[PDB]
Amino acid sequence: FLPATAFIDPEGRNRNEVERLVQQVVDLILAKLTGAAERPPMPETVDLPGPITIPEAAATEATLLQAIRDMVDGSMNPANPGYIGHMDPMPATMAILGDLVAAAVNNNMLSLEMSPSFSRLETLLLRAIAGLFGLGEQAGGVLTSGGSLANLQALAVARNVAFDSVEPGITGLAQRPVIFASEAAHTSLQKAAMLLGLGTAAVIPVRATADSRMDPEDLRARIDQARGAGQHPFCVVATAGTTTTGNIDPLAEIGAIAREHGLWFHVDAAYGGALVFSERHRWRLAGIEQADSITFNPQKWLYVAKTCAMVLFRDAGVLERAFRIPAGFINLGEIGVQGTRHADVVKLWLTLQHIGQQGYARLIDDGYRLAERVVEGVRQRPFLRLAGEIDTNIVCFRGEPDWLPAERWDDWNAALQALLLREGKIFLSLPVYRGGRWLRAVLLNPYTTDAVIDAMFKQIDRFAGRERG
Amino acid sequence: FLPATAFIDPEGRNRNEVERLVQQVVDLILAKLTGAAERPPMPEPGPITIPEAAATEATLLQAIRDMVDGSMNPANPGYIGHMDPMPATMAILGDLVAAAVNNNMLSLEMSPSFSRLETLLLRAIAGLFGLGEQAGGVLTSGGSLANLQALAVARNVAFDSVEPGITGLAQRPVIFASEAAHTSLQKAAMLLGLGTAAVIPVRATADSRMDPEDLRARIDQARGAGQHPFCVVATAGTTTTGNIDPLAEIGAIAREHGLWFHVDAAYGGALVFSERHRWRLAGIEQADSITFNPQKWLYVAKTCAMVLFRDAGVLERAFRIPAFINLGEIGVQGTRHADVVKLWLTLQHIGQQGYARLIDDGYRLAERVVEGVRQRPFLRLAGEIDTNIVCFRGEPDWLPAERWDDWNAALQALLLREGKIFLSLPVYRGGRWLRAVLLNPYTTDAVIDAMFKQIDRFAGR
Ligand SMILES: [Cl-]
Ligand SMILES: [Cl-]
Ligand SMILES: [Cl-]
Repeated sequence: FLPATAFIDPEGRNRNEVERLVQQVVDLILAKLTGAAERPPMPETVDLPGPITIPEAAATEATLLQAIRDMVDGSMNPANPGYIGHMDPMPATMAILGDLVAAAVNNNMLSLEMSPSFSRLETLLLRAIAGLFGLGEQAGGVLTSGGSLANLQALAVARNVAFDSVEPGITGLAQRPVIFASEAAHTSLQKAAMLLGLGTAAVIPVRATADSRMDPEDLRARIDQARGAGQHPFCVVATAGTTTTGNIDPLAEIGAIAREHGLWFHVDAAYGGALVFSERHRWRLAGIEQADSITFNPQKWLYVAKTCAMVLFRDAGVLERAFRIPAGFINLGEIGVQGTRHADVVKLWLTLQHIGQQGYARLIDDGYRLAERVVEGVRQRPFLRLAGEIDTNIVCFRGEPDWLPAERWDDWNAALQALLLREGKIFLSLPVYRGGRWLRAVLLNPYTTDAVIDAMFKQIDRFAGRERG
Repeated sequence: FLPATAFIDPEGRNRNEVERLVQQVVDLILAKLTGAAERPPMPEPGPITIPEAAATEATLLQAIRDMVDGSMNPANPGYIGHMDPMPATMAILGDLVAAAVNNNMLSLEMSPSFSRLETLLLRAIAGLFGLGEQAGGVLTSGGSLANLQALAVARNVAFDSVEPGITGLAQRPVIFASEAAHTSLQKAAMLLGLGTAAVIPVRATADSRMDPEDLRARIDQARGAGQHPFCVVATAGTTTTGNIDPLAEIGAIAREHGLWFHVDAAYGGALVFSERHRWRLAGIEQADSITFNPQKWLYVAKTCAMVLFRDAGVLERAFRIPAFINLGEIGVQGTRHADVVKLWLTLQHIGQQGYARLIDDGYRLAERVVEGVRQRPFLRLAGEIDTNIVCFRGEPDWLPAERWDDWNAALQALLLREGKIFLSLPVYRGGRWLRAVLLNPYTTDAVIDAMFKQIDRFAGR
């Protein structure tokens, strides 16, 4: 037996039933999103669900709607204006609808024939985005399900170019291939190094400054040291928007050092790459136009529903030469880590069009303005300290109250994070950084106002007043 | 500037405007899907500019219309060529729900309902495969990534490579797989630093099933050639012909030689939902890892795929990098779309009874194609069929063999152009073959009978 609405009949025979079911789900979702501020940024404690059994018989539409209601009510809620803790934003309206459209036609990015109206669009759109990064006329890339895959693919190509490893692999080598990255760079570099057969220890950390920016003098020292240890450097990764503090490495200096030493220059701009849409702020990315490859994630600061990420190459032909396996448009499955892929280009393209470059410029500038308000508040309070200068709309800071022993500060900041969430409905993350627990604000929600930040500080001050501070 | 409906205001202030925009898209999609048979199975640009100023809602709706009209259309009952099905209704709705709450499978904190659900659900599915009480796995964006992760683990267990990597080995690590296995194995071998040449092909039979004798043999030969075997991959539903390797025999050989046993059940894994057909997978229960893709024969909108391990702990031991488990720590991806929502809602809506029905109807339709091919001397089967996939071709005796590829290509083009029936045309055994994948639940006997009528008319000219 099959339920009457298990599939949509292509000759209309269950139209009314399908329309009714779809409408109930759409109405539920619209009620939950237009009323998202009625739910806290994080859900009430879970209740530990028990073993799952796959049912024999079809579930009723009533059961399915209750399931959806429960999954929404139990989910994280970045649409709450007090959600200010992670690089996970509320989705653009056209990103929600773009996924509805993509799931409905259910095409496959594996090949042109399986995605005739999406494949060429993706290739053309990513050439246009590469132009915004200034990479030049040979540039292009592919969409990937997440920035970790984009980093994996960039590093795979860097490895394959340096060691000609597509067919014979790298097991024959007598010196260990190594890459350099900031001590503040993302752990997907180590995951990638493991996957690529380099091992996690192949990612050599470079000292970051007090402002969490890679130190070019230490990069030189580490490169010299690796060669002296008989290692084989092949890539430098600069990070444009570090995860914890949102800082941007000095891309032009790092790139110049990579080029002097013949190393592939990869820029992980997962977060900070969005600045290419801001006339006012994109100078921070100066030097990125010379990258050999760039990772960029519209699912972070371009508000595209997860996942949406890409890897761009200054010479797209490199994917043919040093990636694609042995056998004018190239089937995208041949030149990505994935074969079959969801049509993320639909939500990306609809969202880019709906918001426009000028809309992102507004979002980004307002993000900076809110971050600056947080910085101001932190600076004026002796008991709160910044992790360092900020380069994006992210502020990492913590209490260092001089009336408590330093040994107690982690507990203090943890208790503060919990109180802000439980009583203020304001969510900050609490990363481990420099051996301690720090608070972290990521000012992404378009509906977070100055008043939310003011309310945060009022609660922080009241908490700080408890133990005689 | 930002248009008023760019986001949904969480305090309700743009509700009417957002509702109207969403309803326009929903109405368009419903019209195109309930009228999908009005579009053929396959459809009939210059540079792209990212606009400075927001596009109008008119422009956006026209873009959606054009994208849909220009898309491949597996919902047409004549679409019978690929393992790409029309999606289940709840899978479409499940992705609407997933995108709306926009949670992140990277960590429990960022997906507090969805993470535990995924873990528990994949334990239940591992149960259907008979993998035992330590089994578990992760959802992955596609079966290629599932295969990559299984082979990464296999490599890491054999060579202790998480931290030091695999450079400086005296012997080349190698993987055995059928000559008919999926090319994601070669892509994975390349990514893993093993090289595409590390995938050693094993002979397949006339029915495109791995030959165990050839395997046992290849293993002996590789050790003789200084190579270091560490994994055997059996395929349960090969891509071109849909055949299933003899899993029990392949597995016995892998265990005799201490090799990781991976089963790529991307397509044929769905048989665990059929009491009538799951005997075909006998032996899969002993696998160290399984790849399975609900996005194929369980009708879940792409992507939806998983890798299962008989011992889930192996992911902590031989995958997770040095400092409930946050899922990002034990998958190739970090951040991931919440595929579990579409999977769970679809499984609940259709049920195992529903899939048992869909699967046996696929077999019945495939058997009708098989009978049609047997009755015609000019049409030849590739071999026996194991799943609802039939690969066949014209070998007309009144035509020189060097003209058969063109004859089959012309037939495929004609079936599509005049019949609105889509078969794929793979290269197989160095020639062009037709390939039927009988997945659309609305494909009927009448469609198959119509294809054969058209084939006969083509053959009589
Ligand atoms: Cl300070
Ligand atoms: Cl996805
Ligand atoms: Cl035959």
